[PDB]
Amino acid sequence: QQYGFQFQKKTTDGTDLSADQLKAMQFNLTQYSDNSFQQASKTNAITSTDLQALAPGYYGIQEAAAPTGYQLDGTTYLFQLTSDGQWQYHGTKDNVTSGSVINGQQTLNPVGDKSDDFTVTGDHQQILTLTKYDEPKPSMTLRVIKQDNQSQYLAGAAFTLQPSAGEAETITSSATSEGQAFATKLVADGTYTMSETKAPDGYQSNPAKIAIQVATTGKEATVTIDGEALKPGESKNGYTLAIDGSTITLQAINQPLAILPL
Repeated sequence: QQYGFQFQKKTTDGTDLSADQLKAMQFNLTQYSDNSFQQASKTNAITSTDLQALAPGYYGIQEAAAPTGYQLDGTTYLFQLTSDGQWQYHGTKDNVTSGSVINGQQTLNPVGDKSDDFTVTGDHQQILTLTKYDEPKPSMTLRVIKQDNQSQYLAGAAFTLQPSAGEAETITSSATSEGQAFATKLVADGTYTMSETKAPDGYQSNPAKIAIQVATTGKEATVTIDGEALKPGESKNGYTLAIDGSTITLQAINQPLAILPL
Protein backbone atom coordinates (compact mmCIF):
# COMPACT_ATOMS: atom_id res chain seq x y z
CA GLN A 1 0.00 0.00 0.00
CA GLN A 2 3.13 2.15 0.52
CA TYR A 3 5.26 1.70 -2.68
CA GLY A 4 8.88 2.69 -3.00
CA PHE A 5 12.05 2.70 -5.05
CA GLN A 6 15.73 2.00 -4.32
CA PHE A 7 18.86 0.90 -6.16
CA GLN A 8 21.85 -1.20 -5.38
CA LYS A 9 25.16 -0.34 -6.97
CA LYS A 10 27.13 -3.34 -8.30
CA THR A 11 30.58 -3.75 -9.99
CA THR A 12 31.60 -5.59 -13.23
CA ASP A 13 35.28 -6.29 -12.50
CA GLY A 14 33.81 -8.03 -9.45
CA THR A 15 35.64 -5.66 -7.10
CA ASP A 16 33.49 -4.73 -4.09
CA LEU A 17 33.66 -1.04 -3.15
CA SER A 18 34.44 0.85 0.07
CA ALA A 19 32.53 3.87 1.32
CA ASP A 20 35.34 6.20 0.26
CA GLN A 21 34.50 5.96 -3.47
CA LEU A 22 30.75 5.88 -2.57
CA LYS A 23 31.46 9.51 -1.54
CA ALA A 24 31.66 10.45 -5.22
CA MET A 25 28.73 8.21 -6.17
CA GLN A 26 25.56 10.30 -6.69
CA PHE A 27 22.15 9.25 -7.99
CA ASN A 28 19.09 11.36 -8.85
CA LEU A 29 15.43 10.48 -9.03
CA THR A 30 13.15 12.68 -11.12
CA GLN A 31 9.42 12.76 -11.42
CA TYR A 32 8.17 13.95 -14.75
CA SER A 33 5.08 16.11 -15.28
CA ASP A 34 3.80 14.19 -18.32
CA ASN A 35 3.90 10.53 -19.58
CA SER A 36 6.02 12.04 -22.29
CA PHE A 37 9.00 12.07 -19.93
CA GLN A 38 10.07 15.38 -21.52
CA GLN A 39 9.77 17.85 -18.51
CA ALA A 40 10.71 17.16 -14.84
CA SER A 41 8.48 17.95 -11.81
CA LYS A 42 10.81 17.45 -8.83
CA THR A 43 14.29 15.85 -8.88
CA ASN A 44 16.01 14.82 -5.67
CA ALA A 45 19.27 12.95 -5.00
CA ILE A 46 18.89 9.41 -3.57
CA THR A 47 21.50 7.29 -1.77
CA SER A 48 22.13 3.55 -1.82
CA THR A 49 20.79 3.39 1.79
CA ASP A 50 17.27 4.78 1.13
CA LEU A 51 13.81 3.88 -0.26
CA GLN A 52 11.85 6.84 -1.74
CA ALA A 53 8.15 6.16 -1.28
CA LEU A 54 6.80 7.06 -4.76
CA ALA A 55 3.29 8.35 -5.76
CA PRO A 56 1.72 6.98 -8.98
CA GLY A 57 3.54 8.84 -11.69
CA TYR A 58 6.30 8.92 -14.26
CA TYR A 59 9.88 8.78 -13.02
CA GLY A 60 13.48 8.67 -14.03
CA ILE A 61 16.63 7.40 -12.30
CA GLN A 62 20.11 8.35 -13.48
CA GLU A 63 23.62 8.09 -12.00
CA ALA A 64 25.06 11.56 -11.79
CA ALA A 65 28.53 10.65 -10.49
CA ALA A 66 30.13 7.19 -10.48
CA PRO A 67 32.11 5.87 -7.47
CA THR A 68 35.72 7.15 -7.70
CA GLY A 69 37.70 5.24 -10.37
CA TYR A 70 34.72 3.57 -12.02
CA GLN A 71 33.19 4.73 -15.28
CA LEU A 72 30.11 6.95 -15.36
CA ASP A 73 26.91 5.67 -16.91
CA GLY A 74 24.70 8.70 -17.43
CA THR A 75 21.82 6.66 -18.78
CA THR A 76 18.57 7.75 -17.28
CA TYR A 77 16.17 4.84 -17.04
CA LEU A 78 12.45 5.73 -17.15
CA PHE A 79 9.65 3.96 -15.31
CA GLN A 80 6.22 4.60 -13.99
CA LEU A 81 4.15 3.63 -11.03
CA THR A 82 0.62 3.07 -12.25
CA SER A 83 -2.30 4.10 -10.17
CA ASP A 84 -3.27 0.46 -9.59
CA GLY A 85 0.17 -0.26 -8.17
CA GLN A 86 1.68 -1.80 -11.31
CA TRP A 87 5.18 -0.88 -12.38
CA GLN A 88 6.20 -0.21 -15.95
CA TYR A 89 9.30 0.57 -17.89
CA HIS A 90 9.49 3.31 -20.47
CA GLY A 91 13.07 3.18 -21.72
CA THR A 92 16.12 5.47 -21.51
CA LYS A 93 16.00 9.27 -21.92
CA ASP A 94 17.43 8.77 -25.44
CA ASN A 95 14.83 6.13 -26.21
CA VAL A 96 11.36 6.70 -24.75
CA THR A 97 9.01 3.74 -25.34
CA SER A 98 5.38 2.91 -24.85
CA GLY A 99 5.82 1.26 -21.48
CA SER A 100 6.20 -2.38 -20.48
CA VAL A 101 5.12 -4.01 -17.23
CA ILE A 102 8.28 -4.94 -15.27
CA ASN A 103 7.40 -8.54 -14.58
CA GLY A 104 9.67 -9.68 -11.75
CA GLN A 105 12.94 -8.52 -13.35
CA GLN A 106 13.54 -6.44 -16.45
CA THR A 107 17.02 -6.41 -17.95
CA LEU A 108 18.13 -2.97 -18.98
CA ASN A 109 21.15 -1.88 -21.03
CA PRO A 110 24.47 -3.85 -20.86
CA VAL A 111 27.49 -2.57 -18.94
CA GLY A 112 30.51 -4.30 -20.39
CA ASP A 113 29.98 -7.96 -19.47
CA LYS A 114 26.83 -7.31 -17.37
CA SER A 115 23.38 -5.70 -17.76
CA ASP A 116 21.50 -3.48 -15.26
CA ASP A 117 17.95 -4.60 -14.37
CA PHE A 118 14.73 -3.48 -12.61
CA THR A 119 13.40 -6.07 -10.11
CA VAL A 120 9.97 -5.70 -8.39
CA THR A 121 10.85 -6.80 -4.84
CA GLY A 122 8.31 -6.99 -2.04
CA ASP A 123 5.26 -8.77 -0.51
CA HIS A 124 2.76 -6.80 -2.63
CA GLN A 125 5.20 -6.30 -5.53
CA GLN A 126 5.59 -2.76 -4.27
CA ILE A 127 9.31 -2.15 -4.10
CA LEU A 128 11.02 -1.50 -7.45
CA THR A 129 14.78 -1.90 -7.28
CA LEU A 130 17.27 -0.84 -9.92
CA THR A 131 20.65 -2.70 -9.97
CA LYS A 132 23.26 -0.42 -11.72
CA TYR A 133 26.79 -1.81 -12.60
CA ASP A 134 29.98 0.22 -13.00
CA GLU A 135 32.80 -0.54 -15.42
CA PRO A 136 36.18 0.11 -13.66
CA LYS A 137 38.17 2.93 -15.23
CA PRO A 138 41.26 1.52 -17.08
CA SER A 139 44.61 1.11 -15.27
CA MET A 140 48.19 1.73 -16.51
CA THR A 141 51.53 -0.06 -15.87
CA LEU A 142 55.05 1.13 -15.11
CA ARG A 143 58.02 -0.44 -16.98
CA VAL A 144 61.78 -0.12 -16.25
CA ILE A 145 64.66 -0.51 -18.73
CA LYS A 146 67.94 -0.04 -16.81
CA GLN A 147 71.23 0.23 -18.74
CA ASP A 148 74.97 0.64 -18.15
CA ASN A 149 77.13 3.44 -19.63
CA GLN A 150 78.02 1.01 -22.45
CA SER A 151 74.37 0.50 -23.58
CA GLN A 152 74.49 -3.09 -22.33
CA TYR A 153 71.46 -4.22 -20.39
CA LEU A 154 72.00 -4.03 -16.65
CA ALA A 155 70.46 -5.96 -13.76
CA GLY A 156 70.42 -5.54 -9.96
CA ALA A 157 69.11 -1.96 -10.07
CA ALA A 158 66.16 -1.39 -7.78
CA PHE A 159 63.41 1.22 -7.93
CA THR A 160 60.67 1.81 -5.39
CA LEU A 161 57.40 3.40 -6.54
CA GLN A 162 55.90 5.34 -3.63
CA PRO A 163 52.16 5.93 -4.24
CA SER A 164 50.83 9.25 -2.91
CA ALA A 165 48.39 7.33 -0.74
CA GLY A 166 49.37 3.65 -0.46
CA GLU A 167 52.35 1.40 0.31
CA ALA A 168 55.58 1.63 -1.71
CA GLU A 169 56.57 -1.29 -4.00
CA THR A 170 60.08 -1.98 -5.26
CA ILE A 171 61.52 -4.01 -8.14
CA THR A 172 65.02 -4.95 -9.18
CA SER A 173 66.18 -4.44 -12.77
CA SER A 174 66.60 -7.43 -15.03
CA ALA A 175 68.84 -6.87 -18.03
CA THR A 176 66.05 -7.86 -20.42
CA SER A 177 64.96 -6.35 -23.77
CA GLU A 178 61.44 -6.36 -22.29
CA GLY A 179 62.49 -4.74 -18.99
CA GLN A 180 60.71 -5.16 -15.68
CA ALA A 181 57.11 -4.23 -14.76
CA PHE A 182 55.60 -3.23 -11.40
CA ALA A 183 52.68 -5.47 -10.41
CA THR A 184 51.02 -2.38 -8.88
CA LYS A 185 48.92 -0.90 -11.70
CA LEU A 186 48.51 2.89 -11.83
CA VAL A 187 44.84 3.79 -11.23
CA ALA A 188 43.12 6.76 -12.91
CA ASP A 189 43.64 10.23 -11.39
CA GLY A 190 46.09 8.57 -8.92
CA THR A 191 49.39 10.23 -8.01
CA TYR A 192 52.65 8.31 -7.47
CA THR A 193 56.43 8.73 -7.22
CA MET A 194 59.45 6.45 -7.75
CA SER A 195 63.21 6.46 -7.90
CA GLU A 196 65.96 3.91 -7.62
CA THR A 197 65.75 2.25 -4.19
CA LYS A 198 69.36 0.98 -4.47
CA ALA A 199 72.12 1.69 -7.02
CA PRO A 200 73.51 -1.29 -9.01
CA ASP A 201 76.80 -2.86 -7.83
CA GLY A 202 79.22 -1.18 -10.21
CA TYR A 203 77.41 2.08 -10.82
CA GLN A 204 76.77 5.51 -9.18
CA SER A 205 73.67 6.82 -7.39
CA ASN A 206 70.61 8.28 -9.09
CA PRO A 207 68.98 11.16 -7.19
CA ALA A 208 65.97 12.23 -9.32
CA LYS A 209 62.57 10.91 -8.30
CA ILE A 210 60.03 10.52 -11.09
CA ALA A 211 56.48 11.55 -10.08
CA ILE A 212 53.66 10.24 -12.31
CA GLN A 213 50.14 11.70 -11.97
CA VAL A 214 47.56 9.79 -14.12
CA ALA A 215 44.58 11.47 -15.80
CA THR A 216 40.98 10.82 -14.76
CA THR A 217 40.68 8.78 -17.96
CA GLY A 218 43.37 6.41 -16.72
CA LYS A 219 44.57 6.09 -20.31
CA GLU A 220 47.12 8.92 -20.22
CA ALA A 221 49.58 10.28 -17.66
CA THR A 222 51.86 13.22 -16.77
CA VAL A 223 55.31 12.24 -15.58
CA THR A 224 57.88 14.67 -14.25
CA ILE A 225 61.48 13.88 -13.10
CA ASP A 226 62.58 16.06 -10.15
CA GLY A 227 59.53 18.21 -11.03
CA GLU A 228 60.59 18.79 -14.65
CA ALA A 229 58.20 17.87 -17.47
CA LEU A 230 59.40 15.17 -19.87
CA LYS A 231 57.95 13.67 -23.05
CA PRO A 232 58.13 10.10 -24.54
CA GLY A 233 61.51 9.80 -26.31
CA GLU A 234 63.06 12.57 -24.18
CA SER A 235 65.74 12.05 -21.54
CA LYS A 236 66.27 13.87 -18.20
CA ASN A 237 68.80 12.55 -15.67
CA GLY A 238 69.45 9.27 -17.46
CA TYR A 239 65.76 8.39 -17.70
CA THR A 240 64.04 8.01 -21.10
CA LEU A 241 60.17 8.22 -21.37
CA ALA A 242 58.33 5.64 -23.51
CA ILE A 243 54.53 5.40 -23.53
CA ASP A 244 52.69 2.56 -25.33
CA GLY A 245 48.99 3.20 -24.65
CA SER A 246 48.49 2.07 -21.05
CA THR A 247 52.18 1.27 -20.50
CA ILE A 248 54.78 3.74 -19.15
CA THR A 249 58.39 2.71 -19.78
CA LEU A 250 61.56 4.05 -18.16
CA GLN A 251 64.94 3.28 -19.61
CA ALA A 252 67.62 4.48 -17.25
CA ILE A 253 71.37 4.62 -17.99
CA ASN A 254 73.68 4.21 -15.01
CA GLN A 255 77.19 5.57 -14.89
CA PRO A 256 79.93 3.61 -13.07
CA LEU A 257 81.29 4.89 -9.74
CA ALA A 258 84.07 7.45 -9.84
CA ILE A 259 87.27 5.60 -8.84
CA LEU A 260 89.84 8.13 -7.59
CA PRO A 261 93.44 6.77 -7.31
CA LEU A 262 95.54 6.39 -4.10
